Amino acid sequence: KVFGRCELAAAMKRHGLDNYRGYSLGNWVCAAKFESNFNTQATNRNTDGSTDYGILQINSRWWCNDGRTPGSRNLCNIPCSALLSSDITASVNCAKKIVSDGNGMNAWVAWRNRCKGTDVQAWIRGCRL
Ligand code: NA
Repeated sequence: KVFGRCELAAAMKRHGLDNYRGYSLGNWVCAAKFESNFNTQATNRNTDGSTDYGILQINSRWWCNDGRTPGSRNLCNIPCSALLSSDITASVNCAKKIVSDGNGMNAWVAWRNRCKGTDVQAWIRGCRL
């Protein structure tokens, strides 16, 4: 599924991401835009042999099992393919564990490089939330 901006804002909010660990909804929408372009099916191979899966490009090195990431963990206890679903429940559930790990949203390098400190509220502008 390729989500609309406000569509994704609405879904993330329903699943309790808005102001989760103090990160306004606009931060989560901004992260998703630069990680996945709002595409639930997005997959990207990392140089270390791990893969990033779904709207928030959750990494097989730590968070989900894909069977092909040697020496990795599955700390969200899901197959990585669960993170490609048109239903974001699993991606949100897992992102809550990632952003709780101690470095907040810096875990998403594209959030640090492209969203951090910016006008993130623009991403939810015009949305009926
Ligand atoms: Na893994």
